[PDB]
Amino acid sequence: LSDDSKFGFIVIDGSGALFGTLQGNTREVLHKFTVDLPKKHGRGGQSALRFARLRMEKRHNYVRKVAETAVQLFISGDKVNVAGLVLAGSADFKTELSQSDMFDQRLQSKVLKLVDISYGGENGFNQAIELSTEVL
Repeated sequence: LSDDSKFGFIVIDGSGALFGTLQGNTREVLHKFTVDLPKKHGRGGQSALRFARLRMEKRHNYVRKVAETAVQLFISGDKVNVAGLVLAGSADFKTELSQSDMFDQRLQSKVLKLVDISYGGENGFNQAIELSTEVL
């Protein structure tokens, strides 16, 4: 509406993640990515198809890394780039993303909303904002 301030939006997925933002009734993109999970890529004792399934323990390191990415994305020097935070992910990941031990101490204090995504990033990402455009 008026006097709007920027709010983060976090789309988190295991084999790639999109980090967006919500400002007023408009939407912005900060970064988009694809990240390669475990070391073996079908060249080893571990089966290639099964390898990605095997990782899920590794998802946690990946999530922290994603969380580590959010701080650089949402914090600078001593700056904060968000007026508040919105978390979005599959299988209720965001809900899981809170968890202060992995997530940042600083973001956790910016915890505003958690929503699912229709799918991955962009389209889910656009929908979540429309659905939560007026609460921000």
